[PDB]
Amino acid sequence: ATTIGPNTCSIDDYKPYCCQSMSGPAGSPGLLNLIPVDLSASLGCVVGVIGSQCGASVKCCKDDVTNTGNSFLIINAANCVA
Repeated sequence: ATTIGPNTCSIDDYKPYCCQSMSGPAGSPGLLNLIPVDLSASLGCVVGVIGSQCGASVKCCKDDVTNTGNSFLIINAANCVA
């Protein structure tokens, strides 16, 4: 599995994120948009804990998330490298 380390993509102070970048884990089908809706880009990943194993693609993203925003750290996708 993809073991996320502190030196994954140590360019700037980049936050590692692990998510499935083949398409996206939507979930139970409902009233969803066929096109990702955001002012920038809808990135749905979680921060890669160093030493933790994420069975998904790990990327590095620099952005400012609000804690009261979503039930997870949604990425603004402002500065993302994959």
